Amino acid sequence: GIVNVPNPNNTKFQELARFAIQDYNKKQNAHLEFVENLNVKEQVVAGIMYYITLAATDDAGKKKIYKAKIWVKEWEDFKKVVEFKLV
Repeated sequence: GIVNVPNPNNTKFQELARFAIQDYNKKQNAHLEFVENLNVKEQVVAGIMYYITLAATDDAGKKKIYKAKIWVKEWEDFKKVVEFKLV
């Protein structure tokens, strides 16, 4: 079950999306820039599974909506981007 996070562009979430954009830019040799999260949803798995929908600029500063699915286990300070794409 995926459920809505009520404060999705908070502190913690903007840092979860900035980490995925940095995972992405390093692995793709790309230059996306996070602007803002638009929505966050979550599923309980072996930890939590976050479906974040966000805006990033592509260098030309052109805005695009992306979606990252990141697996995180708080307790073992584990962050892992399972997917990243355009919506």
